[PDB]
Amino acid sequence: CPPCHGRPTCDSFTNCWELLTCPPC
Repeated sequence: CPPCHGRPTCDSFTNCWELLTCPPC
């Protein structure tokens, strides 16, 4: 599960620094 738009796509703050695990696409 890569970035949903080629950019750090985060639909929250906590998941935005947890983009290493699985970006919310």
